[PDB]
Amino acid sequence: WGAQGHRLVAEVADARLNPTARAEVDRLLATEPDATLASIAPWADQLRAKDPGLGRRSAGWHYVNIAEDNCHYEAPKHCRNGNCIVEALKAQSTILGDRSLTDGERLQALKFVVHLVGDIHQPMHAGYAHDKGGNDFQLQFGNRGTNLHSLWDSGMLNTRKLDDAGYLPLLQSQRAPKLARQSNPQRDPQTWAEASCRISMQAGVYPATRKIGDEYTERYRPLAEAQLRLAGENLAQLLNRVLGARLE
Ligand SMILES: Nc1ccn([C@@H]2O[C@H](COP(=O)(O)O)[C@@H](O)[C@H]2O)c(=O)n1
Ligand SMILES: [Zn+2]
Ligand SMILES: [Zn+2]
Ligand SMILES: [Zn+2]
Repeated sequence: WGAQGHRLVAEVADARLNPTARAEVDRLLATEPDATLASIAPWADQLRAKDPGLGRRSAGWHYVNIAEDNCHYEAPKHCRNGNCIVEALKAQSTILGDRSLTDGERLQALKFVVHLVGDIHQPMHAGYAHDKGGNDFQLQFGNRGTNLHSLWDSGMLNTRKLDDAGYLPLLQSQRAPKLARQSNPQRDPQTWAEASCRISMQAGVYPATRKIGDEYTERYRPLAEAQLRLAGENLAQLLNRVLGARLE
């Protein structure tokens, strides 16, 4: 997603935190003055843009292109050295849950987990290697050029012309999505990447015309918005599992 989609995922999640996970999240955020779950949600994209070390190393962690394999993820094929969103989200979830680590180390893992639960729910982040997740699929949206990747990251969301205070209660108003009964931090990333890939392959998501506008927005903006709400509920369930339990 763009920066607003990332913040909205975090905002949906923050409201659903159990008291134990909320206390631990606030403890980690407090190590970075005035940080919130929303303000850190875009951080991994600015790290990618600005840090020639970890930023360059982590660029692959934002996606996994599995549509040419009909949305059947296989790590040795799509992800050999672990540089894809499925393996990165698994590892950063393990690091976040590691109570032996410093609050600074665990905040860094929280920043990756908040971002990548957002990205793994963006259909074009699990799409075709051929066109780099739609980045190479140029199209005209209204009287402006864009690409299919950007259209899903932010183009359709921007048509609401809402700041987060306007957009968040619209996402919260939707019918509740059906979640898995429990978070499995090691298995759910693959399930989520596959589900996002199946949306990228749905009839009409790749349009049959170079020029699109209101009809595309009317059909697919609700799907993008359903995916933000789903991402937020899935992020809260993950944080509630990873940070929410200690007894026994
Ligand atoms: N042409 C582009 C495309 C994306 N971007 C950045 O990448 C972000 C999206 O990253 P993800 O695809 O990982 O979500 C945008 O919010 C923006 O900051 C950019 O800065 N210039
Ligand atoms: Zn994103
Ligand atoms: Zn993107
Ligand atoms: Zn990203």
